[PDB]
Amino acid sequence: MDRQGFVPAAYVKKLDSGTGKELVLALYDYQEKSPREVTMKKGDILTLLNSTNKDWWKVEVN
Repeated sequence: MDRQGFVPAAYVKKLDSGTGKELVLALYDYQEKSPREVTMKKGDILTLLNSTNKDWWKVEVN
């Protein structure tokens, strides 16, 4: 169900920090292209796990 992995940083937008975990908005549909990635749909609100790399951000997809 829930899956975790990397998506291209350009394809998500950070939401302002608030209560709990960091969140991003998925700007585009993105099907995972390699096992280390995950799939997202445009408009998904994703938990942001790691944004330390400029190219690849680790997210949770529910």
